[PDB]
Amino acid sequence: VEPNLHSLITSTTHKWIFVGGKGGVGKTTSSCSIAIQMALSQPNKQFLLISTDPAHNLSDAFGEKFGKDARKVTGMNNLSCMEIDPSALGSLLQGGALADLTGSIPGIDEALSFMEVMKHIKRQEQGEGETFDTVIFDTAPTGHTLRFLQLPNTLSKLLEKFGEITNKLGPMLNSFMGAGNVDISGKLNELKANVETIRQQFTDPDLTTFVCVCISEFLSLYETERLIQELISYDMDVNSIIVNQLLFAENDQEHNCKRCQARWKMQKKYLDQIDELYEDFHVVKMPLCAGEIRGLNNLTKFSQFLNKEYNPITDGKVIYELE
Amino acid sequence: VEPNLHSLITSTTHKWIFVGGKGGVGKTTSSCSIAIQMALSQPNKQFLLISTDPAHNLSDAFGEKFGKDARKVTGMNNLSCMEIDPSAALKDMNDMAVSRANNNGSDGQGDDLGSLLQGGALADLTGSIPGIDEALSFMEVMKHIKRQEQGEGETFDTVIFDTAPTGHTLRFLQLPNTLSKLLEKFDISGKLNELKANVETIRQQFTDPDLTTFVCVCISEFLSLYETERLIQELISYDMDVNSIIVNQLLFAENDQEHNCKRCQARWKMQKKYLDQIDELYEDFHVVKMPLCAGEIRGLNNLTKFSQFLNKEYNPITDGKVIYEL
Ligand SMILES: [Cl-]
Ligand SMILES: [Cl-]
Ligand SMILES: [Mg+2]
Ligand SMILES: [Mg+2]
Ligand code: NA
Ligand code: NA
Ligand code: NA
Ligand SMILES: [Zn+2]
Repeated sequence: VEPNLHSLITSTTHKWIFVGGKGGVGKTTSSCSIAIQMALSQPNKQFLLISTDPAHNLSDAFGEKFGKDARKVTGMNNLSCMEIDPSALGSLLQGGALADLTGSIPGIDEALSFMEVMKHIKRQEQGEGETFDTVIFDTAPTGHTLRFLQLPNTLSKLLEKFGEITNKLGPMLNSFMGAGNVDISGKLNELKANVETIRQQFTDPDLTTFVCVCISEFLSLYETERLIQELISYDMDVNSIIVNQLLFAENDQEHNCKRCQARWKMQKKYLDQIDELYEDFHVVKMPLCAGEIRGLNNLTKFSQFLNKEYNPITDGKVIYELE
Repeated sequence: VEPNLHSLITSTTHKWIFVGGKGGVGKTTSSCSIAIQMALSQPNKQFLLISTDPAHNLSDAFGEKFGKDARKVTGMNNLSCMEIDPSAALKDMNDMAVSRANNNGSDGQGDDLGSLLQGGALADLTGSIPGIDEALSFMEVMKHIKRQEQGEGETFDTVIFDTAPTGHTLRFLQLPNTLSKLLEKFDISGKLNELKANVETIRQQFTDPDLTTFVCVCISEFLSLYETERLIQELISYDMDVNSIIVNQLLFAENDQEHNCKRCQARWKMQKKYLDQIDELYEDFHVVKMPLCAGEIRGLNNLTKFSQFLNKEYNPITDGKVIYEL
């Protein structure tokens, strides 16, 4: 199992790529980098990179204004970006009943949010986009955004418990508690149907994968291990971890600084834990750069190391020149 | 609210001080430093620093061999350390309780935790009732302390609990509530009642903000911030007083050095960001900001020099040379 994302970058079967990682972990740089690498490597296919971050992280990363309308990133004719706010008559009753459910039932809020992002995609495609071959999902930093994948099971198990209890005695008691009951069954069952359809593609490892992003630090390893467990319970394919902010301190010409040297001793300790824990994962080890990486130019030079492993002995020049 | 633990260090009211923080966050160094500061500021009192870490963190921190029997740290007149393993001690006591149940087995019964473990019944309920494992484990530590307080004037005035690196140690504080419900349903119930009453007695002191407090330990990074928020919320749910956060491993990079190593400068920039977040989120807390030292900080000498910055705020302009001295 190669310490790179080369097989993903050149894959012609994947249409849905999720990228995620909590805690200032280089996630958005990684999303941008994966999108660039795939677009450069497959110039015949059209790629979309989409974010739901209210901070407009893609606009910040590329240095240009992105929005709800898909726009090509300047310098590419192959990659487009979107930034959408997914948070943004009987329908008022239908919505109010459904709003009450988002707070108490896990997966409903996430389903409605993701259904909205999918609506934005197909709208951009029909209105001369014209069709994206693969979508890179830059996942939100907060929340468990793929939780909707457990919803079809959650709410069918709830319907059976509903079916067991209601059939006790009635219809005296049934009509009393069900008085003024807004049905919302048709709106709920179509949501279940929409998820089950999405699940068919998202649980297919040839069509969909999740790339985890982390740093070589105790709490980030902890967060990564739980992220992977969450994704396994969704039956979502995960075999890629990007480890960012690595110092490779023993290498740099202009050595010294013990603070940095001690920090890399600790990073190396958790790297050995990652190597041992994730033996059959693509664990791609990415160098720290001075500042954050912004602009198409710096993003492509840095992104290359997702495809062919960074070698601190030879590639140091490239990094200390992005700086 | 001052960015130090001065009022805690000089408090003649506190009996139980908990120190905790997960992630390699300087927790052991903070426990030791709190213990040293209190013992130096209150020479007329006797202090116990106790650890429950099987890796023997206090022995490694002081460069002395500590254990089950309380020992004064060399160079100190009024600070002693203990290192025990309550889970391993409970497993041993429980195995014997089960062995006495299977055979025709009597008990000494003259109190207290030994009576709770009868038949091993309470121990195999630890999987269905949260807080039991933690209650019995903490009963083990209280037992060891009371035994160590011999008979004579060898009773400690204040105990500093260096909390274990793993688990939710103080979860037992929720027990009296979860057991009052459970038993509202509902020999075994007799043991549940003895346990509930035991924890309620602890609560009288552990929920008294004058007697008991918890010091959180973190680092200035996103995940450590949210882990600390999580810890704080946990302690609030226990009615544990918590109004102190120690932030370790701070570079203060713009000072001391100058402009050398931009990687440290970049790191310090990120630290300032979350330091600002912490300052605002926890405005009523003592937020104590502690410098990074190149290396460990081990031994009484280095630990007492470092620990002074818990009492009086580290000033990067003034105190940089002290960190170089270590
Ligand atoms: Cl997204
Ligand atoms: Cl997720
Ligand atoms: Mg990020
Ligand atoms: Mg530690
Ligand atoms: Na006996
Ligand atoms: Na302890
Ligand atoms: Na706890
Ligand atoms: Zn440095």
